[PDB]
Amino acid sequence: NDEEAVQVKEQSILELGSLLAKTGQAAELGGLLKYVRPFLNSISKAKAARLVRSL
Repeated sequence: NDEEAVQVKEQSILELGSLLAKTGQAAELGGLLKYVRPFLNSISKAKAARLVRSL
């Protein structure tokens, strides 16, 4: 289903955020929270807000 697709895409967000934090990207990772803006509306505000606190 789409919930598992959002789960693996969100761990691709933790994944890509991890490799961009390891490669030391600042404007890309700072713009990534702007890039995930419509995707946070596809899920609840708890995982969205917790994810914003994560990144």
